[PDB]
Amino acid sequence: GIGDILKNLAKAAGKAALHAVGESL
Repeated sequence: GIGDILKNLAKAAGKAALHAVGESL
């Protein structure tokens, strides 16, 4: 479903953002 995909993308984006922050150190 389109809605399901959108929700998944949002969650995936958050995890990716966090990983970048850690690697920043």
